[PDB]
Amino acid sequence: SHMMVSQETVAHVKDLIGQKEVFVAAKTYCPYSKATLSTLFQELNVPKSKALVLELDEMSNGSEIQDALEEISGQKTVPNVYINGKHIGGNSDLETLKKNGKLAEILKPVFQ
Ligand SMILES: *SC[C@H](NC(=O)CC[C@@H](N)C(=O)O)C(=O)NCC(=O)O
Repeated sequence: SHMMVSQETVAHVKDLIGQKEVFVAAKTYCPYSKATLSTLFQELNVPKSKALVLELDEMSNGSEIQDALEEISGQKTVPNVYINGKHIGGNSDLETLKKNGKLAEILKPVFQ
């Protein structure tokens, strides 16, 4: 579908992003996504209750969600991470924020 992704799907994806503090469009096969999930949930202990992780490969409309996410930011890759309104981007971006110390600042409201 790609750029044919509907307003409705895109609106729905925005709703999903807003549903939990931590949003990750993931792919179980994607190493960077496994890294991101590991970082958020294992290393940084983000409670799963505070996250929505969409395994796009496990979703029948996972492709359309990816397309929606691409419309929303331009990002074509997984993982696609949002935290508290912030489009973090992919794993390498998460990594930069982790090292920056900014990820912790971003996550502060999450643990609260
Ligand atoms: S692993 C799947 C792949 N993801 C990336 O190349 C991520 C980019 C990287 N800098 C990061 O997130 O740190 C990908 O999304 N390939 C295309 C697809 O259709 O999924």
